Amino acid sequence: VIESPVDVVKELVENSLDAKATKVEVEIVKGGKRLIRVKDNGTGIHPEDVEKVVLEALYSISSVSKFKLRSRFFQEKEGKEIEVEAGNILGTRRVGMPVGTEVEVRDLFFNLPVRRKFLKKEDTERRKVLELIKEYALTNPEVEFTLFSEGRETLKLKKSSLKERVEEVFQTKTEELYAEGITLRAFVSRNQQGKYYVFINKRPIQNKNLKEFLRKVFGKTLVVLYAELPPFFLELVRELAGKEK
Ligand SMILES: Nc1ncnc2c1ncn2[C@@H]1O[C@H](COP(=O)(O)OP(=O)(O)CP(=O)(O)O)[C@@H](O)[C@H]1O
Ligand SMILES: [Mg+2]
Repeated sequence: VIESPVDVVKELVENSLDAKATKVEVEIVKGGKRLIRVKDNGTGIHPEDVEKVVLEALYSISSVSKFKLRSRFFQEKEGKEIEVEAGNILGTRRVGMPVGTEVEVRDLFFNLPVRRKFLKKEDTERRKVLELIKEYALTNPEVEFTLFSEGRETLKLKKSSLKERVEEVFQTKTEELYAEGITLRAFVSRNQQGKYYVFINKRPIQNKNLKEFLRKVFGKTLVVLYAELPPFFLELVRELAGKEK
């Protein structure tokens, strides 16, 4: 589950979206090797449940870091903070905060020196996190996402339509394409540096068989393909590639 800082971000941002956050703020320092912080405005965790959820994903994260989670439940005036180091609860505290949850993961794998030493360079880890937040942004257009890395605001995306969200992410104008129990919706831009993104139902799909086929029927083309299927095609993708101008 947790091999590097991007895995941590993934789990925290999933938790935020699970909690109906409309704003998710991510901050990384030293590529996430020093700090990973994820803050959301979702419904929070009741004080009675804060100690439980550390012990699943949070337990596995808290076991390999210096870990704080603070949360204010939508029904409570104050929040509660739990502090954990390598699985060992150091204590809890009442904290003033906004409704929502904020998790801080520091010194990832400090207890596992070889694993820390073999982590990729800061800039490599940074890009993985950037790509992951883009991925989440592309399927959550109603959600605001911000990314700070080494104190710079690297990504800021406000709530918008889906087409507006695509164009903000890829910094380009797209044409929207649609086809047909299968439904396909794609945003393409033809000049670019080819990039081929595939989402099936709501999830990002990395398959090499589909990508190279998108490169085949579409152009250096940006293709962002949202596919919906029943609990399980390529000729419909070829049909889709025939609608542009
Ligand atoms: N940002 C957040 N907002 C609200 N609740 C949160 C939260 N982060 C964690 N939680 C609560 O903590 C619980 C445990 O989170 P954790 O990620 O460890 O397990 P999970 O229930 O999400 C299953 P998994 O992550 O393995 O799919 C969640 O079920 C949720 O109740
Ligand atoms: Mg989770």
